[PDB]
Amino acid sequence: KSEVAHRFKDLGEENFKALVLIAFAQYLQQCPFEDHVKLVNEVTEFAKTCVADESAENCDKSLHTLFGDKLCTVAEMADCCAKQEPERNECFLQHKDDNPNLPRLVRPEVDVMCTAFHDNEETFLKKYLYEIARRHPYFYAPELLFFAKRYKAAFTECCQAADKAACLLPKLDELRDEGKASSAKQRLKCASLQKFGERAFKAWAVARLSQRFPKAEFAEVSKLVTDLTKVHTECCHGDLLECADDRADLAKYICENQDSISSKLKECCEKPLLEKSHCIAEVENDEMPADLPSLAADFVESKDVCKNYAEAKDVFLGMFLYEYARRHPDYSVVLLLRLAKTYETTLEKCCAAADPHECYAKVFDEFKPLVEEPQNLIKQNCELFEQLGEYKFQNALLVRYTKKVPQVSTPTLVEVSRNLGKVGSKCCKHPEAKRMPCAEDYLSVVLNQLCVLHEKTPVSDRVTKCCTESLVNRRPCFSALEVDETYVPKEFNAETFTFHADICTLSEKERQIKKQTALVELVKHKPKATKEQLKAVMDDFAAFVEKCCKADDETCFAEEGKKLVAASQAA
Repeated sequence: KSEVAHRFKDLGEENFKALVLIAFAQYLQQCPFEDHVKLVNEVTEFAKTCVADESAENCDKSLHTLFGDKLCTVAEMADCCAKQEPERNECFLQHKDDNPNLPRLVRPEVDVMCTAFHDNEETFLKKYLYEIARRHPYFYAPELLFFAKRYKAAFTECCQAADKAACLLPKLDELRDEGKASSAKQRLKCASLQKFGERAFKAWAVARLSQRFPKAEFAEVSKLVTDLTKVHTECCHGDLLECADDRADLAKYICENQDSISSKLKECCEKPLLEKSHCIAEVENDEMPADLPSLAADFVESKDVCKNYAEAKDVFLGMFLYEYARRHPDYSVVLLLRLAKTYETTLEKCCAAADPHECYAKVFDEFKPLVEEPQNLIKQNCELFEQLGEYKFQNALLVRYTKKVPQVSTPTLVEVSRNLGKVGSKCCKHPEAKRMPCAEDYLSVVLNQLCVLHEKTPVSDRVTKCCTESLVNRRPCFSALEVDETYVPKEFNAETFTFHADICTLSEKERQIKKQTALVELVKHKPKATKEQLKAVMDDFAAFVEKCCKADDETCFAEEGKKLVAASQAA
């Protein structure tokens, strides 16, 4: 009875009210901050009355009803507030915005930050939670509590130093970057659950956990996969309190059973709750058992393959995925899922034939092309990266992907391409052993970002097809894309290029993003133009901006921007 009291008791007041604030900010991204804190305070005091006595007036109501009613005390989403709960929650979920119209969170000076922090810490952490949550509505909520903890720790440690800035900005910039990466990674899980169903997330989990925990038995991995699937189903559905409590329970189970799971969890399990779970999720793959047999004896050579595939299909196929992921931490998860489906398709096609042994014995020989396609793509791209560097690699991927899907909005192309280019810096430094899972998992995260960003305002049929056919084939689908010959080139206009004198004082990131934006815009002018044409126009642009930024007068910018458009429409 009184689920709100149950969650209040398990999580404690501070985590409870932070998680309620996160849930409110993710449901209503346009609602201001004082509205939300007031609703959170009311919810928290009501939960206190409920834990005081669980028979009180409205204590047996569901968390969905309680939160929806509080949100509707103030609340486009006013359609949802005109709906009953089972559909109202689902309306709130459907109105989540991956790209909300909120301004850049520009940071003020450091002295004002430290004075606001010391003035009222609690309010200052609440504002941080509120802004992150409303700008990242699928953020993994307990991880967000860990980020807030580090955010406080940074403000506590730096504001008492001699130079407050030289302590503070590095760790804030790290928190900002790691938060963006965490948000994209969790977005992939939520998209997988919501669009491709529970069976696909279970298969992803089986593959990943069998790679990290190769010494565990299959039943152990199956239990962990069940609990993990439940946790992420709850967070991806907005039930953040349940999700946080069940994640803490899963971390507890894993720390109690390290002997049967992994020898690499010793140091993660001695840490406080939040970083204990964070450490478990990021832990290193354990060493695999020394004497593992070939996977042909029971899955290719056995006479019971068709027999067990019929009687125990689900259990047979995850056993295949489990045993094969154990032996291949060098493969990415998506490649392993591709291999499991190929095995399943071959079994369905061959168990209906006259001599099925002769039909499924050659499936491992169907694995070879699927395995060597990503290896060659990673080698070629890493090899281009070593020669070009991150910025040049980004521009090359940007021109390539702009040619592939030239209908996509310019800001989405720039962001995705830059995050694509960060593969080279993050994984190409690994040897061949462990850079394929790194690279191709990171690509699936960045491509999912492209898919959800394009989902809101679809303009390319090619994006929609790749994003909807098959989640595990999404990277090969995009890689196999080539120049859009049907796309009609775009004219330059007066608003196509908007370059003023503020570019001269820009940071290096923002200057790069503006140049990449121009590069996308003029690739859309002629998607056929070769490297040579592009470099010539880009270098004339680089000469333009450098000359106008040192003229004795924005007057240079207008006149030379007009000639730049006139000359670039020729070159």
